[PDB]
Amino acid sequence: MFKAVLFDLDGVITDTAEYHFRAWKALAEEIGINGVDRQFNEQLKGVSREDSLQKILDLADKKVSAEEFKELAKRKNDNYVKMIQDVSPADVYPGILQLLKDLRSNKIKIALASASKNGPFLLERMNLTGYFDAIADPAEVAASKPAPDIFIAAAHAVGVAPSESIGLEDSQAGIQAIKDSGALPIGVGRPEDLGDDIVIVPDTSHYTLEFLKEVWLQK
Ligand SMILES: [Mg+2]
Repeated sequence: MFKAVLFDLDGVITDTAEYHFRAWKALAEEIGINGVDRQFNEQLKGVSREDSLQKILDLADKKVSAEEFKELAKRKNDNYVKMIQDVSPADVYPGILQLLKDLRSNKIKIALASASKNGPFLLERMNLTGYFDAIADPAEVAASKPAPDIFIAAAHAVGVAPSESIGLEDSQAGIQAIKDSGALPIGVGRPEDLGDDIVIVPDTSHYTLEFLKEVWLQK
């Protein structure tokens, strides 16, 4: 049987995407650039703060100083950090709390493998800290998803090999990272997005200890 479950945060435990979008739209409004809508925002997911700001500046072909660029990026993040002050246990996705309770009682390690620089803060605010045996520090990983580094780090931090672990993710990049770590991915979402070759559930209410055990045995 598997020995650990490696969780991403956004799209698995809770939603951070909505707050990122609001922080970028607020910032875009302040400097008078139109076109930062949820459709545009798809081009911001999975990219660096700097690269996302550059994409928003390209909308208006706006140039800034290196100093102003750094300030705008910082403002966006300060805005983001203010908005996530609202996060509570009410924002934990369906099934996730009960899953973490069952894993813990069954002595299965729990690690976060998130690029969130606020993962620890966000787990405290949702009252989940007590379930996690490790959080992989994204500032200490050389390469982002779809590179496996952060899933490897999360597994090593709880004393297992990725080969002994299940990884939970909703993103193409995330599923590819889990697969290349040697962990077994279980996707949440749509086969059209995440591939036909892995087990996928429509939503997190299906991520149960019993379902995870069935998947591991079946391959
Ligand atoms: Mg995700």
